[PDB]
Amino acid sequence: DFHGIDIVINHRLKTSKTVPDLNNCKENYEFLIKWTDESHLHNTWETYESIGQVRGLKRLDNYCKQFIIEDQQVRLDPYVTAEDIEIMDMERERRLDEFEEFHVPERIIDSQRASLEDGTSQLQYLVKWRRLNYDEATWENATDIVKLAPEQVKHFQNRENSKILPQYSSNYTSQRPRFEKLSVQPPFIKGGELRDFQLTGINWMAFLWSKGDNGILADEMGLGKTVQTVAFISWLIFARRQNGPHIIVVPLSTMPAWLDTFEKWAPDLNCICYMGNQKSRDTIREYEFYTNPKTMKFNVLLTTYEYILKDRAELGSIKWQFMAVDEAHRLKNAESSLYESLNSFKVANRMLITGTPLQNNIKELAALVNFLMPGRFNQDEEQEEYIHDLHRRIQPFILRRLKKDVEKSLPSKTERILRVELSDVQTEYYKNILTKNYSIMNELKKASNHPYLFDNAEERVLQKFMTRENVLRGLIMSSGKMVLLDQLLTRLKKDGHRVLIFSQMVRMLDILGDYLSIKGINFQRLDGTVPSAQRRISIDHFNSPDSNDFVFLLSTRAGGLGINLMTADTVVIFDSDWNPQADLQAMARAHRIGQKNHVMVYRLVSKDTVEEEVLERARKKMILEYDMDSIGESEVRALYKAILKFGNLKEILDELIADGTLPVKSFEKYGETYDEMMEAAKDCVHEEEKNRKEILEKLEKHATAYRAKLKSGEIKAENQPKDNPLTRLSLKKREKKAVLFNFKGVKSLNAESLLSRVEDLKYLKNLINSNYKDDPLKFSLGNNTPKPVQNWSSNWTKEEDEKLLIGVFKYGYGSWTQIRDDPFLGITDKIFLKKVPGAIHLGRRVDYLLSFLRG
DNA sequence: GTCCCCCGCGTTTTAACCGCCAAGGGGATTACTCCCTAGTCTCCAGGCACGTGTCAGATATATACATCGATTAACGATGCTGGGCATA
DNA sequence: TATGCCCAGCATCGTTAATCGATGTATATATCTGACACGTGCCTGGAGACTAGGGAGTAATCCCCTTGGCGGTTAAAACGCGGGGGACA
Ligand SMILES: Nc1ncnc2c1ncn2[C@@H]1O[C@H](COP(=O)(O)OP(=O)(O)O)[C@@H](O)[C@H]1O
Ligand code: BEF
Repeated sequence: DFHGIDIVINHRLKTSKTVPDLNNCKENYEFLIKWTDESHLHNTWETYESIGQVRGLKRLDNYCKQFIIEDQQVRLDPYVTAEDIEIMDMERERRLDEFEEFHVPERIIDSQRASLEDGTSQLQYLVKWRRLNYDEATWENATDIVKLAPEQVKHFQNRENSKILPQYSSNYTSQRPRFEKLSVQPPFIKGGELRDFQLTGINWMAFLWSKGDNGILADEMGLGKTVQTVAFISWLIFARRQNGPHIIVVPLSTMPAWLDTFEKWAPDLNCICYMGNQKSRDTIREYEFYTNPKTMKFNVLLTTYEYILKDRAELGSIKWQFMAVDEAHRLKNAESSLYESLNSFKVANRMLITGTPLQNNIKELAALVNFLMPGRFNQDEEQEEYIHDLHRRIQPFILRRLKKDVEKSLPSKTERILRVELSDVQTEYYKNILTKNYSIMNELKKASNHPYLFDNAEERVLQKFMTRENVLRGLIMSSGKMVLLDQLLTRLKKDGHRVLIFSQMVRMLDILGDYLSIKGINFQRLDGTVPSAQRRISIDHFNSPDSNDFVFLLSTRAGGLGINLMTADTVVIFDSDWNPQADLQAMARAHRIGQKNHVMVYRLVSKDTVEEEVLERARKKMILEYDMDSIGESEVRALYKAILKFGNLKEILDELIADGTLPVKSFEKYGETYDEMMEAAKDCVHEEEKNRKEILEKLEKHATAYRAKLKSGEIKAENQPKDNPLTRLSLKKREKKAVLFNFKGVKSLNAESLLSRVEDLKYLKNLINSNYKDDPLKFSLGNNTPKPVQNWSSNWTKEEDEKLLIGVFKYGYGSWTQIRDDPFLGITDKIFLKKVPGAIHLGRRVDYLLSFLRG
């Protein structure tokens, strides 16, 4: 709640030497300081004497110290070169790129109208910013959000209008509907077009979904397995009416990719994922349900694997029906916490999208069999029968679509091995370790390709004297993979290719980080240490067509974790990571469909070592490649309110039923009840006129009979008789009754408001649609000025009359709960419940505006 | 910085120590026999692992009843305000 | 023509009644997990039964060791006095 210093944004000078001290930073430089408990849009250039003693001051002292050292490294040092200027100056634009992303929103979480100190109540939005966790979500008023990013406000209103709550979802658990194998594509792909095997896979998932069974999508990496999942979920929600919540577990590295693809292909569905640790959990819990002792405002989310094990009570207390997972190789063993954790969620159908090798161990395939079908089910001689029965037994429940059907638009594939010999350092480090001197088992396998893995190893090679070229010279010649890697790297640099290096050891990545940095090679690492905010900037920087990073380092599990590289084509592997097909899936992050200049792969096989035996063992595990017509009282009243709000409901009834008011009935019954209500209304008005005119005639006869006795002189003039036909006739002219009729128990139903409501709403639909159909925010009236206000505590002009009809045109009459919360009108502090703007007091004003426009 | 409880030291008072002799309880040795143990067999039922089963608590869950919160349609009485009718 | 007089006209205030929805409270039912008792099956580590032998019981004798009593010197414990130096605040 305190207004202290959070972080530092930018820095410059305030008043327009060898080393500026802190005093020069006080009386000579101003710094852009970001305050805590506040958005990044309130950054002010402050120093020390302008704010005084405030909470938090050491951060700016350390930042100013790094700025002093930076100034000592820009032009106040005789040892600086040329690349150091581009690096130190590159950090400036780097921090600017990491700070400008906090000013643009990305999502509006909630929208609660809070009161101020002057008594007014303004609607503030829970703004979510870009490249930031769910924390630090500040409330911003609706007076400047619509003036900066209207797409987030319009989409935020679209999430509330498109009511896809689970209470509207169908319940085909007792009987599945008739399924039809489609061939075309549904009009929901707004991103791009699809081929044939995508729609075939969708027809397979929906083909098996109608039978109450689950399958495994085992296609090739790159055939659009993510798009088929989003299209299958969207088609299942909007087709089979399955708007219920669907949990899709996605790793944290691929979560932003699935968010961008999900919003790019299906923008009509929200994608509120689950990230953070503590406060973000409170954000997801406060956004999950309402503060009451069951308001489902979500459906599709993304949960990381660790977030499942960390939070089992929050996710386990919610019902689910569909489960999707990318890279489902984590379920290799049936004795893990994730395997028993996913089986605890009461779901209905599952779907496994992965390509794990189900041939090296039977517990993997069997684990994937009993994972979705609990109950279903060695020697080399009986293996032909075991796979002869299990093969065709599992074929109807698996998709095996090879890449041979998509090679018509893909470049050729090739791979060349390279048996690299050892050197003298690898000989002494390969023989002298298992003797006497040390200076257990896996350390030899790790040191079978690079000696620099301990401590007493760099000073042993350096037999002379700080130098720089001698260290790198003694570093490249220590192993053959460095000399051959530098020669092949130079050969690829003579033409122009994007080369990748996949390594298992995390220390070798740092060794390459110290070797490639001296040679002037711009690159960026990617392992399991940096957070998503950094690796996402690195990958988004590598995907640029003008990127100068021709080398991009990865890892094994982190390298083949997810996402993809489109501009990469060359994949260099130091050694096999002790896993079959791990190299195929590792090259799958670069060798993809978007690549056009082919793919060249070099495997640095260590000759006469220990990795060739592991490679042979990996080849051994690779050769195996085998009531509807019933309308109750609440339906008559709710339908009557639907007529009072929307009028004619024979054209947008599908939108007036899915809102949650009208139950699931037949449209013909709504049409018949509507025709009977309107017909009985018109007939009741006609009878009301035929009888009312007769009553008026009787009051004219009795009134004349009273006047005949009044003009004679039989009535005293001292007291005027109030009980005469004249008074009851005058009160009959100003009668306080309406055309009422009881329809099927429901009493107090007016017929004039229905006809006049259809006329007013019809004149509004034809008036707005007959002039501005695709731009309702540009409708005008001209010179038609109605009567002024009657003592109102707010300014009201013609613009309020023009924008006031927009809310009635969109939401309808009587829906003042959405008009006061609409930021596209400007009447935020002009609609209340003591006060002048009332509910019916303004509605009758709208009726006066419509009656004024009709005349 | 103060006060009084220990050490050092001379003399007064008790009992430890050494020498001698006595007497008998109790420990040390021995011989014989007889109960109690290790050793050896057979047997299982005691015990170990595990599937199967209804009952403590705990968690909702469809259904019904009672009590408001708040909203909207309806009714009693106008207040200037607008649109026309008899007089300066 | 301007100024008081007749006839509507919506919004001002207040009050009644029907309705959707939230809150509180039962009430019999369908899961959830955690079992402790039983029967399933099997091992044999105990029980059961018998033998054989040598330890330990006891009894009968021995003689060493422990307790006792006594009296003479001769050091030791006991006492006090006095004042210094360590405890304690
Ligand atoms: N239907 C499609 N049409 C065109 N391109 C597609 C389609 N589906 C996927 N892609 C391409 O595939 C890339 C995404 O890869 P993706 O299939 O999501 O990886 P994964 O193997 O994790 O599913 C995108 O860059 C996109 O260009
Ligand atoms: F093969 Be995908 F990129 F997971």
